[PDB]
Amino acid sequence: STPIQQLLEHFLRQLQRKDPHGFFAFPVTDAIAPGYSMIIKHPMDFGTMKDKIVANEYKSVTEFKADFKLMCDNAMTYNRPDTVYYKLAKKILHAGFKMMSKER
Amino acid sequence: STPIQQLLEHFLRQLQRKDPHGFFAFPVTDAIAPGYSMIIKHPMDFGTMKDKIVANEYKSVTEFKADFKLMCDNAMTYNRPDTVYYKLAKKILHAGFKMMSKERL
Ligand SMILES: CCC(=O)c1cc(-c2cc(OC)c(Cn3ccnc3)c(OC)c2)c2ccccn12
Ligand SMILES: CCC(=O)c1cc(-c2cc(OC)c(Cn3ccnc3)c(OC)c2)c2ccccn12
Repeated sequence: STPIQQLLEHFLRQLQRKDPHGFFAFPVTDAIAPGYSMIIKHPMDFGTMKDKIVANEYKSVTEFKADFKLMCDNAMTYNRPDTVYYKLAKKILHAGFKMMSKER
Repeated sequence: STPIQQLLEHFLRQLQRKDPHGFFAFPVTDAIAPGYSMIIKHPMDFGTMKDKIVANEYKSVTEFKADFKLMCDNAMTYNRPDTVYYKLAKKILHAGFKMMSKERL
């Protein structure tokens, strides 16, 4: 129940609110996205990021952002620009970096 | 705030709870589903069904079911069986038939 665990849970909820349909909520499977596990080797989702917040695995804000950036980068690498998953990733990426940089 | 509006809102919430990702929450567009407007001429969603519940446009349970059936049928007509949207429609269909069968008491 640390001061960082407070801060990252606050950050996560605010980002999860930008994903109302829950595309970033758990891992993408090959059933719904063919070839995903071959193309993306470092998968990331909000679900996984929450499990790391409970298990206290984030030592800094930057470690949280790193995963956040990875999730969005995976989306913008696997999906074409015309897709909803891509566009959502790009918005959410930009919004997330403004939401948790140079603040107090 | 009628006795039918109570009943249909209860029905709607129970079905909407089976669609956590909200694929049935507003109209499908051709941007996300190519050729949808050519294949499906009578689109229906939970959003539209909620607007009709507020504006009291459902005179009976059967009028509600009719739309419910249309939404699910559109899904099972446009999408292939192996897709997420199909399987979700088929579950939601079956759940509605049990929820609103001839035994409503
Ligand atoms: C953002 C991750 C992404 O690229 C993504 C997410 C989804 C995605 C994720 C989902 O749950 C996390 C779901 C919801 N889902 C998954 C299994 N059953 C429902 C989904 O439904 C169409 C699409 C998806 C689908 C095809 C191609 C890419 N994606
Ligand atoms: C169930 C209706 C259906 O068949 C359906 C719904 C969706 C669908 C609907 C959505 O919003 C109501 C959404 C959510 N969305 C779309 C644009 N911004 C969010 C979605 O996620 C990709 C898929 C879809 C997509 C491709 C092919 C069929 N469908």
